[PDB]
Amino acid sequence: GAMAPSYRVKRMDIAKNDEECVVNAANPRGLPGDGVCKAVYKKWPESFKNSATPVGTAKTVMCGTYPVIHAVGPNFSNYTESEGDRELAAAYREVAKEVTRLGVNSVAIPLLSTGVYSGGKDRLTQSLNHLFTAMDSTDADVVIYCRDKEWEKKISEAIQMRT
Ligand SMILES: [Cl-]
Ligand SMILES: [Cl-]
Ligand SMILES: [Cl-]
Repeated sequence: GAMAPSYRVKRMDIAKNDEECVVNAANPRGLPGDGVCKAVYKKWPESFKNSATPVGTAKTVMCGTYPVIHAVGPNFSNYTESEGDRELAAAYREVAKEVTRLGVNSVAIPLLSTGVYSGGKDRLTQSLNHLFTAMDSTDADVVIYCRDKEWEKKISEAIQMRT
């Protein structure tokens, strides 16, 4: 584990992360997709062999020895708010189990269900709160990746408030 487990946020492409493993914001079918998923496909295409997995789950596939944890958040266009909330919390719990199993000291993670699966709603606080609920009991250094300047400030504020 990390000597003093922390949370940090960076505004940049997660395909350029400096962590021991990455979480992909995957679709259930293991397709190249869009947004984070397409960037992950371009950087680690080998990790998409048999990566299909249901909503609310995570499946890790190695690219060389680098682990890519495919985490499938719900598409809020299809789920109700209550069911989508439950599946989003479940996807993050599965990410925590995989990060623990892998023995890594750091992980790069995006906010699941905040892009094209958001159903057109701002889900920063909802998604980040489920990320903290799952990851708080792990000892890996967590680095959250985002692309928007206002989101970077809000995520940074949420991390700092708890310290
Ligand atoms: Cl970048
Ligand atoms: Cl998304
Ligand atoms: Cl963002």
